[PDB]
Amino acid sequence: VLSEGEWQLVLHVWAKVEADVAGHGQDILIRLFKSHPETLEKFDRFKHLKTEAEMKASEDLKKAGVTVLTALGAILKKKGHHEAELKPLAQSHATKHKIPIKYLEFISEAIIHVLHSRHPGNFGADAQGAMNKALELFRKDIAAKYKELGYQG
Repeated sequence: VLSEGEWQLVLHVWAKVEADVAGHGQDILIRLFKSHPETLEKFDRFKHLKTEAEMKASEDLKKAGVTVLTALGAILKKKGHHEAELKPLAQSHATKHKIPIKYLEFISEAIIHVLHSRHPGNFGADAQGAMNKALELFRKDIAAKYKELGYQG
């Protein structure tokens, strides 16, 4: 369970993300697909992308990044009261997309890496700890839903 102070560290960095969600999404997805290339195999619309330059040039990838970060942002703004938002996401990621918890860990890593790089003003140690706790909560709750849905994750 996060504190309000922890939530405020999360939401204060998120506010900067929201200056340019699309740009942050490109950096985060490039980081994920570079660090864990296997994750790209899950995407029929993206698995062909060969290089960072191709990724940066993909209007579809840019749109996807906006989608992902906006969904995550809506979850974070619930400050842990995100049962409603997690239902459809868990169901789709468990049943249609088949996304293991390990891969959710990988994108969490990618998010933290990019925020640390772009936002040293709002992403010191305490803020990073807060964001790691928020993302751990997200993954813990998703994994519990996966189990309910019949997916081991």
